[PDB]
Amino acid sequence: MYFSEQNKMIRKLARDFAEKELTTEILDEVEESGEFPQEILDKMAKFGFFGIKIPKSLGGSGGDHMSYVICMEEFARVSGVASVYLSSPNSLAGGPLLLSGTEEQIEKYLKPIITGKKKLAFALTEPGAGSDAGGMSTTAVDMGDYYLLNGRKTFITMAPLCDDAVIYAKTDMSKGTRGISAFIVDLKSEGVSMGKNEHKMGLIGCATSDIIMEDVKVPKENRLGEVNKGFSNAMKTLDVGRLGVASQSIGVAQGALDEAIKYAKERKQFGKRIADFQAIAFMIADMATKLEAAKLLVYNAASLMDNKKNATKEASMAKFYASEICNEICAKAVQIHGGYGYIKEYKVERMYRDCRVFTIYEGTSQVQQMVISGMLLKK
Amino acid sequence: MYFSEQNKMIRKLARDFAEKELTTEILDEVEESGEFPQEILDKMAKFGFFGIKIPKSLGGSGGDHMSYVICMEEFARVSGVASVYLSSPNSLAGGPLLLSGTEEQIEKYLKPIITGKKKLAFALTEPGAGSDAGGMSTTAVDMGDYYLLNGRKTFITMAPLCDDAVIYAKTDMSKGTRGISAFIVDLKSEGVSMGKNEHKMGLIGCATSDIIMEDVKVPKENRLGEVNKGFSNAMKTLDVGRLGVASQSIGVAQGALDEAIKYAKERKQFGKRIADFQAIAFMIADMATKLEAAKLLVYNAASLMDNKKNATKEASMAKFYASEICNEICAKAVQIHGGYGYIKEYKVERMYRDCRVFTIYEGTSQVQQMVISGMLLKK
Amino acid sequence: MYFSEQNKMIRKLARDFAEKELTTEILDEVEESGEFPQEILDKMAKFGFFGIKIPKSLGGSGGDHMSYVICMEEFARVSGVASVYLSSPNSLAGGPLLLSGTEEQIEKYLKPIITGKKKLAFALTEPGAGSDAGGMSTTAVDMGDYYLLNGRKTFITMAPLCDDAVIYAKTDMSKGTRGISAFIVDLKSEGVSMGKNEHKMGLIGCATSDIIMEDVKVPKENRLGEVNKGFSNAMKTLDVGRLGVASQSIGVAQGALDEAIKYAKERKQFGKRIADFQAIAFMIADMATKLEAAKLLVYNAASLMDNKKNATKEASMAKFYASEICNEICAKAVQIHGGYGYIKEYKVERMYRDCRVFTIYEGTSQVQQMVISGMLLKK
Amino acid sequence: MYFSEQNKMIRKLARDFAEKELTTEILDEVEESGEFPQEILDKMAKFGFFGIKIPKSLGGSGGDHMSYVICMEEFARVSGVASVYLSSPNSLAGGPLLLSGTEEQIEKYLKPIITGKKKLAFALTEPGAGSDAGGMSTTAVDMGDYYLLNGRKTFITMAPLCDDAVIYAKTDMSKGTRGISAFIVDLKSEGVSMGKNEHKMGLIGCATSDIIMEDVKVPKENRLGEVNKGFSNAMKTLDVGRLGVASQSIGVAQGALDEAIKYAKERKQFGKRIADFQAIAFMIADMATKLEAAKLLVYNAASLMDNKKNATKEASMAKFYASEICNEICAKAVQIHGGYGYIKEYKVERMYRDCRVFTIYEGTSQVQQMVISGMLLKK
Ligand SMILES: Cc1cc2nc3c(=O)[nH]c(=O)nc-3n(C[C@H](O)[C@H](O)[C@H](O)COP(=O)(O)OP(=O)(O)OC[C@H]3O[C@@H](n4cnc5c(N)ncnc54)[C@H](O)[C@@H]3O)c2cc1C
Ligand SMILES: Cc1cc2nc3c(=O)[nH]c(=O)nc-3n(C[C@H](O)[C@H](O)[C@H](O)COP(=O)(O)OP(=O)(O)OC[C@H]3O[C@@H](n4cnc5c(N)ncnc54)[C@H](O)[C@@H]3O)c2cc1C
Ligand SMILES: Cc1cc2nc3c(=O)[nH]c(=O)nc-3n(C[C@H](O)[C@H](O)[C@H](O)COP(=O)(O)OP(=O)(O)OC[C@H]3O[C@@H](n4cnc5c(N)ncnc54)[C@H](O)[C@@H]3O)c2cc1C
Ligand SMILES: Cc1cc2nc3c(=O)[nH]c(=O)nc-3n(C[C@H](O)[C@H](O)[C@H](O)COP(=O)(O)OP(=O)(O)OC[C@H]3O[C@@H](n4cnc5c(N)ncnc54)[C@H](O)[C@@H]3O)c2cc1C
Repeated sequence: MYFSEQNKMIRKLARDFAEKELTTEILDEVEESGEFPQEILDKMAKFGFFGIKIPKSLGGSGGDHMSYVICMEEFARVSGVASVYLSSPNSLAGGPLLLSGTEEQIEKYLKPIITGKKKLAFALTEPGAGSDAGGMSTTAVDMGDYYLLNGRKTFITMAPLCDDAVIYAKTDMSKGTRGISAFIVDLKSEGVSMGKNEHKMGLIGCATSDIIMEDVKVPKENRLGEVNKGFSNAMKTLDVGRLGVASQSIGVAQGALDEAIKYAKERKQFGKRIADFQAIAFMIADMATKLEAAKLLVYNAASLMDNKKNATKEASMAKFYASEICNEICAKAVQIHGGYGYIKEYKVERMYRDCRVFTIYEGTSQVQQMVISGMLLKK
Repeated sequence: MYFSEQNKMIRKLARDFAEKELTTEILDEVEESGEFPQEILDKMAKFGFFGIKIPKSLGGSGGDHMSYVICMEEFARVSGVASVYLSSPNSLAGGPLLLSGTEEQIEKYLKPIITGKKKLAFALTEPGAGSDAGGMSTTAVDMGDYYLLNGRKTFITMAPLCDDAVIYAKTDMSKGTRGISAFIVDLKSEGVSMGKNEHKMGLIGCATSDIIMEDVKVPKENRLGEVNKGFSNAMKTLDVGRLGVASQSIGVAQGALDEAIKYAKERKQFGKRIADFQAIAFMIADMATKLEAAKLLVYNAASLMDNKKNATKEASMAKFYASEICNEICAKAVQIHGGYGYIKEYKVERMYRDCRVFTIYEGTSQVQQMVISGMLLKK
Repeated sequence: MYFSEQNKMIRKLARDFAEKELTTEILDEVEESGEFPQEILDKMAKFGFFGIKIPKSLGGSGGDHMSYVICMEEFARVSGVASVYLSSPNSLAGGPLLLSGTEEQIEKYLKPIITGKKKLAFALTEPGAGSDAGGMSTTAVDMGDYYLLNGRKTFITMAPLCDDAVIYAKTDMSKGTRGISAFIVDLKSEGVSMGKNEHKMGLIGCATSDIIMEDVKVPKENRLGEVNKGFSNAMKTLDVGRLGVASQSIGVAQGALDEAIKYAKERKQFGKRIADFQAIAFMIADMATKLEAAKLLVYNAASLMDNKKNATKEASMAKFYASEICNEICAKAVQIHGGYGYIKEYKVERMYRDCRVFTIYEGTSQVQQMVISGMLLKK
Repeated sequence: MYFSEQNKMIRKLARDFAEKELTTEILDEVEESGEFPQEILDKMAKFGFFGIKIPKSLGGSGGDHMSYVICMEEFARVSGVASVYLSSPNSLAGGPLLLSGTEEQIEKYLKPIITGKKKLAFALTEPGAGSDAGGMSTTAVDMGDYYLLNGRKTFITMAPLCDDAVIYAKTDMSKGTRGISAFIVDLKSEGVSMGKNEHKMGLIGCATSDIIMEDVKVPKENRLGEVNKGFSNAMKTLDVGRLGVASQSIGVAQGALDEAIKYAKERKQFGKRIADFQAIAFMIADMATKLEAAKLLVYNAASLMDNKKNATKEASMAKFYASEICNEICAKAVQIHGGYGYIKEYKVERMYRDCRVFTIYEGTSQVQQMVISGMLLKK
């Protein structure tokens, strides 16, 4: 779109930073030892990347959505897992706090994660409930002085590293999608237990496991907003989160392309260089135009959010198209690198593996199509 | 992108107009009798659609590029051939006049075509020179009091209806791309003769033939700008023209989609309506998201032109992606209509046929990829 | 696959024939005047092309299914409409006779159409019943000595040229798919009336209209096989018909490819010939490998039919994949021809238009996917 | 095609075998410890899988090419790395021996690898010479009683496990593609040294490194056939090898599809089971029809080889189309599994990673297109 002069500066910051602090030496160590260095996280919160769109009124940074997408893109370009550690407090953890949270809860909960002292997990997915989050099975019972919960959450990002976790349980089992409340649970409490870290294909550096809740008591003073609102809470958080996922799609995309034209300029085979063979140069073109076309897709979505019009469709398109053509791009970049793009030392293979969940998690491409077509066909 | 409040009004105008004046009854008669009604052309120039981006300083309308794209889109949606009769004086005829034309030439030539009295053909393509316009063969010789030309131009839109035609001939046969001048030729003069109207697949209502030049003398006072500049003249006209072609791609696209979701809402087969079958609804989604993604592509290109930064890449992407996904869309719309979308009474078949040149003319998709990749790979 | 030496001979015949009798001069007149020359049909039946798979036991020709596909392919390469006039008596007309017809019915009905004296239309589709042929609305009532019918059929190939027509009507309206009988109706009789010839996009030379039935009485002696088997009758004819449609898919494909590499060898741009630009040569490759891959798909289906195992899935895959990649091929061939491929004199545009229905009629690609997936997931 | 009854039996054997000996427990340990169990290789040679197409005349097994593809497919379905350990002695090692090797050389070299005592690496690729194998830089000098070599080979499968290696060096540096001889070098000799094992994305269990030659002297008695024929030797081995690669393409495809429809039958969302949502069932269909279409592509190529006509194009199409649509399939299968398909315990992710090299090695898809188009346009 068009970038505000402050957002151009932020772009400059996230560039020099993400490029400078995420060295080859480190990122290799993250894949081998699935542990992101706490020192870097602290370093990020110190300059506020953990607080981009939250305003100074609550002790944030006072940026706009476009600044969140800009930082998301420019980070994810260099490393995927970095992006994961970035989106959580900006969007998935700091979302429902920012919407359905009393002033006390925000004082005791949000500012810690913006400054990097506390870590917060957004926990919705169950073994029986994936795309159909409305078909949850975790229960939440009102006992008066506290709430009692009994359930199980799979695929919970960062959870073993998290201190509290926003967990969605079914309060009114009859109302279904109308009867879900949202609670803040201290993961250190009773009954709560974690599953094994899951061995995933990519995005290695951030642990991901199950949250098991066994007769865990949660005080009433730690419930998110109104009772039976939890579902709308999670949707309206999910829109900005999906903007996040499309944002990292576009990041790692632009990156794998940059590595693409670099290798294609440098490698020679028939006396010509690779990039002077028509098949390749056209292929580069094709990738470039999709990437831009759709950069414009997602930029537009975020600008809508910033000007307060509903972005529920526009974001869904952004996540869908961005992640899909990201995968197409990542693959093609392998193919330009040729054989060498299959060895782990060439950065393009880590990308190719990373960019695959992008079409699954945060709502599959199918769920995206369901939202969009369902929005265009109502009569 | 974001639309200026005047451009929203223009959108309203071109909508009510194109919708109101291009009735089924007429458009059917245009396909049967390959003749667009002069009365409608006059009607268009009377409200200035023939003069959108040319400023009031020269007797134009004072709009911006985004207003040219808006009108191009909203017209082309309803009828392709209408768009053709629209882009000519706005972009292809009024371009080189606006750039490399003396004040006298513009007084005697441009204002007529803005008011619809004169018609001007942009003639570059030869039988031997297509994508490679630099390999022209029409010659132009300096005799002192006039220029003498000898050549032949194929595929010249509107030419039998045109009064003068901007014709590019080779002056310095040795310089090639560096030695091409541009001349204004009265088509009524000596030696000049026209070929047969070509029977094309779609875009029926506008005649298209060869311009044959046989020892035709042209006065020196009718040359475009400097000698041997003609080529750069034609390129810099071609950028805004390509914006035009992408503009009509996006128009007829949005239209065939609108007909798409309409038929899919109305038709019933298994008791359900068509649109409630998952394959279709998802298909609608896919088409919609590409179309928007890329609407954002071309809107962005035009905004760049309006703010004076070079749009030579951005436009090329716009023409490429827009026309290609337009064809994909047009086809899919046939497939939703099912059998009925194969009969001429259903508007979708005229679209499907129209939208096919979009990837060929104004520079093929291959030439587009050549420009783009060649721009990204220079080292 | 591997062709039996007699089938190679048949390939030679249909090649030299279709090439020699279907000249450019004729086919243009067929497009302009939507009338195929009766003299050519007679000429075809005289050498037996009207009777390929019907055996000499009934006075047919004694070929195998692979011989029907061979003639279908080699004809369709040269002209689409020829194929339409070819498949009808081989598959669509001679099918239900061959399954559920007594020897008398075959004596009075089939031999005429094998020798080209009579013409038979296969009429199933209604305005309300397309893909869902089971939701028919045409009725058939038992009066003892004859049946009484009241309904309406759209999109009936060749019908205004046909002497009798196999019409599927609902006898037991409650049984639905289980309660449909098939009757032979002489179109010259009472009540029978035709709709307008439909103006279709391509495949021009064969009329196609509605068959309107208003209290038309039909004798019992003209019913297909047992009562209420008709639906399975029509399905099992539809399988070999679908083999037909894939056959012409593969035909027009080979043609448009042959024009593709021919034009690409002959035309030169920028000094090189077209075919020496890497993009084109690769494009040719891509079309070729798909085409072959899937030629092998369809040859195999027909060979299965010849060795008597059920070919109901395999044919469905053949029709689906063959028709879709046929369209992709046809388009790409236009794009190689460049601008010239948009004028009707270049054969590639007639192909491009013909090959479009291929994915709709004889069961859409969607119906194909429904059949195939429904066949693979039953456990 | 149509399988000879002995080849159906062989299909049964390789199925029950690959299924019974390659258990989940083992294959996980192979990924973790990049070492395939020697006990299994011995077990395979004991039943002759190491000698499929080599005939009993030389102490082989007497199968046909179709039997090599059958075992390749049915093995690769279950595990990719198994296939790698399978194709080497059948095609890549036993190829050049079979063409340009004297009976003594075959006595001392081939029978060991058919019985699994010795291992032979096919070493052609250099760091400067990939697709352009003709631009080699390894040298071979004639000293009379032996040859002296100095060069370097990257990406040599199985090399650290191999006892001898067929190495292609340039003898006449001026003749280029016409001046390459092929030699057998015992890897335990002098000068010979190995590079590091390369960390590849998938196909983990088989080591792959550089073969470094530093003034290694090789006796004349170990040269392949006539001098300077070696290149055509290596090409004509590469054709059957490419048939191999397409064979495993088709294998891992069938596997990932089988996991696809299995998971899609068992998993239920929103109340329905996965497979009863139209998008999925159609997706399954699409993968299936392509897979079959092209299974037929490759079966046919191998049958041609068995009946002795040149299969150089047909195999190239088979490798190209087979590997590409294999990747498309593998990915889509991930997407059906949803989130769970991104964790290593679900077999589909190992497939997805394995099937990626398939389009690069044994000649890239680009080299395939170059061969195919170059074969179709020569006139
Ligand atoms: C797991 C594995 C095992 C291997 N085993 C063996 C083995 O046993 N023996 C062996 O000899 N090799 C082996 N190789 C090497 C492999 O076969 C080759 O590397 C392969 O041919 C590609 O080589 P390259 O990457 O150097 O090609 P590069 O030339 O480096 O790649 C160029 C890229 O651009 C494309 N390209 C190349 N030339 C052109 C052109 N003129 N026009 C357009 N596009 C072009 C290609 O498609 C490719 O994508 C193995 C590789 C791997 C990954
Ligand atoms: C040139 C021509 C010749 C013909 N000749 C004959 C002939 O000789 N005999 C004859 O009987 N018919 C004939 N037909 C009719 C043709 O075979 C049928 O119309 C065809 O089956 C499609 O019918 P329809 O358009 O009504 O389908 P519609 O149902 O009107 O179309 C529905 C559309 O949505 C899709 N769709 C349908 N149901 C579903 C679903 N449940 N889920 C998802 N998607 C769905 C379909 O793919 C299709 O694109 C002819 C048609 C043409 C164009
Ligand atoms: C309706 C219509 C209106 C037109 N109006 C005008 C007009 O007003 N003015 C005008 O000047 N022209 C006009 N044209 C012509 C059109 O602009 C030209 O045809 C177009 O620029 C391409 O020329 P060509 O068709 O001759 O392409 P050709 O070059 O003849 O065709 C070459 C083909 O191969 C590809 N190709 C070409 N060069 C290369 C390369 N180097 N590498 C790889 N692939 C390549 C192209 O994609 C194309 O498919 C019109 C055409 C049509 C159909
Ligand atoms: C790295 C990672 C991190 C994650 N982090 C989180 C997290 O922080 N919080 C969280 O809540 N979840 C998280 N998840 C889980 C993820 O959000 C869910 O998996 C996702 O929402 C989809 O759920 P599912 O994978 O179970 O899909 P499933 O529903 O189990 O899979 C169904 C499959 O079929 C398709 N499908 C589903 N429903 C339909 C339908 N109605 N019609 C047609 N097709 C359909 C889908 O595309 C999908 O491919 C994470 C997952 C991963 C891999």
